[PDB]
Amino acid sequence: EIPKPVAPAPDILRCAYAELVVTDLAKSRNFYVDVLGLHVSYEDENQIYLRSFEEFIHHNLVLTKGPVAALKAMAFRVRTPEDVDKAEAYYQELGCRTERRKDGFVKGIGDALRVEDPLGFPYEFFFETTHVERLHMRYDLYSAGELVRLDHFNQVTPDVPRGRKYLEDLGFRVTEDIQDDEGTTYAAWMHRKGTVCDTALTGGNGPRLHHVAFSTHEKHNIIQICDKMGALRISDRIERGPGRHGVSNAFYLYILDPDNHRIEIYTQDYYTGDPDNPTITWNVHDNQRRDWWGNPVVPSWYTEASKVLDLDGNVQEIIERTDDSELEVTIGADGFSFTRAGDEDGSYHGQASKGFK
Amino acid sequence: EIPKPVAPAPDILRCAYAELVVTDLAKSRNFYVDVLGLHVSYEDENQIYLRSFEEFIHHNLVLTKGPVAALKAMAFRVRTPEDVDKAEAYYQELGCRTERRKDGFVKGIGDALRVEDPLGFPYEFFFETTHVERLHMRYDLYSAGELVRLDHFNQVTPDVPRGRKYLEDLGFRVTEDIQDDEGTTYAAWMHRKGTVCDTALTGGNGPRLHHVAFSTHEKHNIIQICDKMGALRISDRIERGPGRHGVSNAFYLYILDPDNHRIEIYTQDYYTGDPDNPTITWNVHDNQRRDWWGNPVVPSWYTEASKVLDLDGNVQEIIERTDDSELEVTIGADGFSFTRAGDEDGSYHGQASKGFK
Amino acid sequence: EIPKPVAPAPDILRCAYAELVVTDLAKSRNFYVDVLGLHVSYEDENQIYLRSFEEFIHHNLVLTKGPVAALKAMAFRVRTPEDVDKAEAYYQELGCRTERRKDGFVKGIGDALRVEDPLGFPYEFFFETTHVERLHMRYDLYSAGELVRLDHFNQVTPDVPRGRKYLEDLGFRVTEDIQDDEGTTYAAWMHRKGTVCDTALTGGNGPRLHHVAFSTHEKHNIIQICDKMGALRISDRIERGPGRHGVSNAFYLYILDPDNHRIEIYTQDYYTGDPDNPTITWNVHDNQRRDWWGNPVVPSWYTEASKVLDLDGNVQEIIERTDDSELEVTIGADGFSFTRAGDEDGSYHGQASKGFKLG
Amino acid sequence: IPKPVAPAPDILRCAYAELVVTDLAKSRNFYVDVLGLHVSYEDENQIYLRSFEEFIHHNLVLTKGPVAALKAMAFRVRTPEDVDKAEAYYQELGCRTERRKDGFVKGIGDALRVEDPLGFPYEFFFETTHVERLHMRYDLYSAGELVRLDHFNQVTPDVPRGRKYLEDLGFRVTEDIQDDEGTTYAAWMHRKGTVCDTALTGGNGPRLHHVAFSTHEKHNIIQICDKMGALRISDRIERGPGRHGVSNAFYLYILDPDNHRIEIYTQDYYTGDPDNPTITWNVHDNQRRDWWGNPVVPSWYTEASKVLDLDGNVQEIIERTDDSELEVTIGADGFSFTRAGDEDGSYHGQASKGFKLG
Ligand SMILES: O=C(O)Cc1ccc(O)c(O)c1
Ligand SMILES: O=C(O)Cc1ccc(O)c(O)c1
Ligand SMILES: [Ca+2]
Ligand SMILES: [Cl-]
Ligand SMILES: [Cl-]
Ligand SMILES: [Fe+2]
Ligand SMILES: [Fe+2]
Ligand SMILES: [Fe+2]
Ligand SMILES: [Fe+2]
Repeated sequence: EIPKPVAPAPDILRCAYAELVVTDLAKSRNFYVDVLGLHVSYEDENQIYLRSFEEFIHHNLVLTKGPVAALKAMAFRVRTPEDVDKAEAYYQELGCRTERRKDGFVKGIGDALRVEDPLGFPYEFFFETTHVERLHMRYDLYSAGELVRLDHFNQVTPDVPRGRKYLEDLGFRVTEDIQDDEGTTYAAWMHRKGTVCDTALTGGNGPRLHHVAFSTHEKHNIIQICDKMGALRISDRIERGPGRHGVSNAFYLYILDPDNHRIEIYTQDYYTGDPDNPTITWNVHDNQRRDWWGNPVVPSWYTEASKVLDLDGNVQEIIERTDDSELEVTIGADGFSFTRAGDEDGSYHGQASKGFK
Repeated sequence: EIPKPVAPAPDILRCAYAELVVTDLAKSRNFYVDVLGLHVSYEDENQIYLRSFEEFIHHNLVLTKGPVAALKAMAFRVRTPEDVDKAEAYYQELGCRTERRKDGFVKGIGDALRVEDPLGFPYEFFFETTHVERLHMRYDLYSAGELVRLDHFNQVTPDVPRGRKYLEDLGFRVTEDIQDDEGTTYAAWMHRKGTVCDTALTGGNGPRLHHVAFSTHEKHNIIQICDKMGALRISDRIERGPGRHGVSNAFYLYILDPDNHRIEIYTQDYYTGDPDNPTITWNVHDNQRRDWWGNPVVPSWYTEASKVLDLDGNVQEIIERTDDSELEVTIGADGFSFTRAGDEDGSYHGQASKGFK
Repeated sequence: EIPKPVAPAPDILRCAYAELVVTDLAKSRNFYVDVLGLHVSYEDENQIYLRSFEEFIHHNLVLTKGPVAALKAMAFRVRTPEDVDKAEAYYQELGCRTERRKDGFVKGIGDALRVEDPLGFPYEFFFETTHVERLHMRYDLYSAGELVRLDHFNQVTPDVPRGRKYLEDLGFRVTEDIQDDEGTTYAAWMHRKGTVCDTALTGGNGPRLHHVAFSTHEKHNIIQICDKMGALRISDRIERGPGRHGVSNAFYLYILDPDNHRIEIYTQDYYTGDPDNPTITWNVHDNQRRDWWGNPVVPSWYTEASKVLDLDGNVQEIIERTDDSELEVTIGADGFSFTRAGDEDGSYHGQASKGFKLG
Repeated sequence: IPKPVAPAPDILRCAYAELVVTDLAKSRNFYVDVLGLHVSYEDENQIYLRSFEEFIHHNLVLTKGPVAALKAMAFRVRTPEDVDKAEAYYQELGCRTERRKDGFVKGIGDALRVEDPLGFPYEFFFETTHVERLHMRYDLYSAGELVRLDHFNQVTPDVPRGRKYLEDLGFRVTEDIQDDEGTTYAAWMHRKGTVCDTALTGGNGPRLHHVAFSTHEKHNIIQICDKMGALRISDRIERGPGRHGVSNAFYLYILDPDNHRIEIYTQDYYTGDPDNPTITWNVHDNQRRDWWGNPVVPSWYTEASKVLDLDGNVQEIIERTDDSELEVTIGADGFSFTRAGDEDGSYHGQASKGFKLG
């Protein structure tokens, strides 16, 4: 297990941006700008910097051209400039590789620390960022599918309890999780900013980035994204949804960018800011835990996720999960799920719900 | 081929109500009233008469207790009392069995003609009906899932072209249809009231009733029905959806009542009332034709449908479709669908879209 | 009273388009295209042809440059080419001036009849029109405020019963109206296509055009139009709303184009297509009849409306209403309105609701 | 008001209000039958109500009494120890305090009430009885469902004096309304990372302007209006619905049976970063309150609820001497603009959209 440092944890505000390596910058621009409507904060021949409708920091997404599509950094904003120093001491005590750039790794971020964290993920911590025009009332720019905030990340990692404890020490609080009666944990959601999560852990082979999630105002905004993808005849890039989540209670959609990076669109989870916020544990065999309406979870959702890079820009080696697989125990040949616990009517054995194998 | 009568067709206004035979009147009441929120016009120990939020005629749905769950009548309102005379002469010329009752078959309907039509379906034609309180501004009653109108019926019949010609002679105009490149028709939608349909034909073994559809005002009302069914832990009665249709462009959901009668919830199709309204023909292998977002159509949607009765109340014998099956050609072991015509990428061979078999 | 002709009425399908004369074509284009998002079917230096998201006929709105802003024609589509002949015979029997153009008055319309109707309004009847790409599934184009259909017209005329009878003979059925207990009709709504209206009559000096109405899919689309107008710092062009109507039960908004032509945005009225559809009569003093939430009706809504042209292109002379004024009897100095019939509590005497008086 | 040496309590959020109501049954009809709030406890004396997503015992306590008024506006603090900190903080300010180890109302434990420097009855507590969180109970969900308590708004005569005091208590200003000659008319300030938890409106005070509840979506607010029309109580819709300038939220103001003002609110923005950009509006900007330029009804500026001291007696009102927002915008000498510097779309001596004061 990952020891708790004696050094104080940095005070993390929220998830702030991701840097994604993409192979074809123009095709990625098409997707994030022309399809999804994100707002350009800066661009050149090598990178595109993008933000959501309500953001005032420089960006929520950096697309960087490179040879291998991968997550390069998932960045958290910290409360004060001194929290970057705290982050550096903390990860140094953990024995992690760190790199400090006083003028930042990407445009519009100042003093920043990147680390290869104990789960193999490239985290950035920063305070300083260039403020830009907050577009929250620019209804002359507002899209029918407008993405309004960056909401969270979701990470694939083999040992969820191990990661959970490490994130708890860093000040994240678990809001919801998925377990079975045998005591296996399959997934956990944890927050700093007072929503259901800022990052989440999904059990599986890792380190891999499962998705980045953006918010909309209303459910019809998410519908419109689907409708637009149909009109553009790219409905094959709709992976899963739209649906209502069990965990989080949010309305959701998962789509795939040109490099198969998964993006979640999300709205209307609940407030978690009180320190005794009640934690919700779902049973892995509950067929309403993921999609509340009982729609089946496509296998690619469980098996596919993005590579992540180390600080040299090389792909991180993957460690295979040895705990039980959520896919296998729910929709695989020996799996099952229920609608009502203890009722064989509305239960599914060795296949998924709604009549699919 | 069904001949065109010399006798003038009745002027049909719209689909008006269905009479469904149900086996447990209390369990059906719980579904239609407590779950779905339909409004009771009249009830006793044998029947429940239900209407939608904006209706002023007596009812849109009659639940009749009986031994075998089935459609007993699908009723269309005609423009004048004299149109019921026209209907009787028309169907008599077609050689169809008819029955006229000057004081109605069900409460709140006056002079009414029931027929066993050329496709084996029990049609009713009526003008006279008891007006009731139109609840369209009763927002003190309005449900988060409120059903606002009856929109259409959908019939399973083995020979779609044969049925289409008959309905056209009767004054219905085809709005959309599904065909392939080998001369087969799989489905057609046709209207009187200036929406995408009043009734529709689905290719399959029949006569059977595929579904009855009710409208909501907005898409979030359909999402609420799903959310409520999750909370009631009856998500296993959500068959398909929610989604955006290709055909009709409506937002939709299909659910199953306690006798497996299929109900569609529907909103926001388009105006068809101009006589040169452009017809839209989809290819049966186009994976956006049914669900615009490419979500797979569950096999039960193709295979399951309700019995229909003759005028003596006996189940109509089912005649097998010999034309190609939409299920088989799209999602069966030798099926095919595409996202983009001519593009191998995003096509599906011998399985359904989005990872499922 | 206007006689019922012996000649059969044309079979009218629906309101189809309006031709509005505008003074500055580029400013008008900015409003209808850049602000409101209507789709351009054709344009040149003299005219802009616009359609809604779900339309397949050539256009729903023609903007024509000219010296005096006005309604030039309100056009109804008829069921068959033969109905254009029927319309011509019908209006000739009424003694009205008519003009027939075999190849249309505006682009994308074929054989068309324009008439100076008995209320002084320029009506067009046509069947033939150039079909265009129906954009109803073009969600790549869909705006957060998208206008999806043309819904109706609303006309200001001094004598509502006179107009009502004439339109009923033409086959429109009244769906709702506003009357008082002393025999006065203040407004009526009437349809062909099975919505609350295709045209409507509002009591006042006329002929003038009160508004043209377009639909949206959902209420949030109307909210977005307001939000966008705020962002563009043209909220002064929001005249009234948004609200819920009593009459029609639709969610609504009224805005003003650059020549002060009034546009209604509208959604979620109810089905009226049955021939015995119940007619709803509201009392003029009911403060929920126009805005269901009781918000006050701005005086300009009652006083301001667009000029209309005759067939020569000259403005029609205005005839003064002599019947009682809706403005005066509800929000004027001797006006009255109620929230609950017979309850003094929530009534308004000599002023508007919600703490306001006439400016 | 000086900054104490004693540390401020760590305040999480607004948590509940206790309103005194004169007829408990009529108030129940409004809050439960009209608005759909959920009952956590009730008897002949009190009704305890919560929103759809709440897990603490209540967001609103309706207490029967002779004079309708705010009795307490309560904030939840982060730890039990923060209640001790609140007590020492307000004692150093010289304010009257009362501590009850077992609470003032049911479902709250150790609690401190104070008559604060602006005359308002604040409560601070940590301990509360958890209840069933109804957030997925879509079998109960109303077309107008109130999902959270969002904020309070207080009327006080000197906004800068109040603002400085709340800043010392850890609230951060998000937005405000000023004029060019240095008068402040209103300020909004937060702890939980929304546009506010409490807010100050310039006017005679102390009075409680409103309590605000959230919905999920804008159509839920529309439904509340529609329902009030159907119930033929549209006269209790005071103002709206609208889009706010300040906050950018969709809104509605309605009046309960004792004229307590309730706001329904949705879709403001995230303010939790410590350098969150502040926004200051000019008082003459006709889009600052209603973004669409709809007129602000005069009662919104003039009417607000009494507040009580710790003995249950009404607090004396102190008159505002700074300029009045009503007078400078919609009064006979008032003005507002749509575009700064433009006479077109400006209003002089009356409100927008063709109305003057009734
Ligand atoms: O539907 C699921 O898989 C559960 C779930 C809940 C919240 C999320 O953000 C997420 O990505 C996944
Ligand atoms: O419209 C207004 O008056 C400005 C405003 C903004 C946010 C609030 O919560 C509020 O109560 C008032
Ligand atoms: Ca009278
Ligand atoms: Cl379908
Ligand atoms: Cl009106
Ligand atoms: Fe997620
Ligand atoms: Fe259907
Ligand atoms: Fe209108
Ligand atoms: Fe407020």
